[PDB]
Amino acid sequence: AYKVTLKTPSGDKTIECPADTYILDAAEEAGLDLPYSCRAGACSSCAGKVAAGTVDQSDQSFLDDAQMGNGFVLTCVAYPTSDCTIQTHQEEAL
Ligand code: FES
Repeated sequence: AYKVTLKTPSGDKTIECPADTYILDAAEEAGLDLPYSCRAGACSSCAGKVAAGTVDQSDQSFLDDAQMGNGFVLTCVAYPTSDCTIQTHQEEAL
């Protein structure tokens, strides 16, 4: 699994997330209550920003190329591919 450090507005929490599990799902199951709505990669509710490490969000559709190049991620459809750090609650920053 990968260590995913969620940098939330109320501090950091590092969870383990298997390669085959979406970050939001692992976070929810670890007891975090992160924003979401569609869970299909088609909105901005679950947006985060990758500060370090890599994800695979090939499933996503809402973010544009520039947003992804600036590290935004739709956590509901993102798998980790390394140990990573994701700032949560980033929809207003998009
Ligand atoms: S909850 Fe809509 S894209 Fe993730």
